[PDB]
Amino acid sequence: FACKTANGTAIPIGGGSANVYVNLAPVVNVGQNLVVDLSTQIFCHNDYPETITDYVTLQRGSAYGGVLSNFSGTVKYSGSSYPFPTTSETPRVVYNSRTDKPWPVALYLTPVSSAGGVAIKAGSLIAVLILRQTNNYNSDDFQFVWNIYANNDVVVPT
Ligand SMILES: CC(=O)c1cnc(N[C@H]2O[C@H](CO)[C@@H](O)[C@H](O)[C@@H]2O)s1
Repeated sequence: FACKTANGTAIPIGGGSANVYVNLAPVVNVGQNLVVDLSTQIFCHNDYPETITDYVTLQRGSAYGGVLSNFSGTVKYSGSSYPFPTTSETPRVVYNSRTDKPWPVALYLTPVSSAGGVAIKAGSLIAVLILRQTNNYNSDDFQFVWNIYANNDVVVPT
């Protein structure tokens, strides 16, 4: 089991860390969602599906910088909604193919009423998301840590 980003940055068997740089809608009004769709950015696969079934959760999601201070967050994992920053590990999604499959995570970030002006700064860390991978075969329990960075400033109009 291993994963990669849309630009080919890999985290190999056994886990590890990678940075993911995302373009963000540059203007987001109070009452709208800023959507960070990681399912187009992070992909994973099973290396031995003949024998092993892989299980994958979002173990934790943490907010940083302007997302921590200026937004109210929800994460969707395989379509189901949970608070972000997270309060529990999600259910498991099965990976049973060598073909790359999206990691089905998206963040929905809506401005808090006090937000105004530059609410996220270009180049800043906005989230750390931990993918936890286990299987039905041995004791492997690995973390794939995704550090999510903003490519651009985001303004909440005033
Ligand atoms: C041939 C053989 O013994 C093995 C091949 N890969 C192994 N193991 C690797 O791939 C598995 C399937 O994605 C994962 O469950 C393991 O955690 C590990 O990533 S053991």
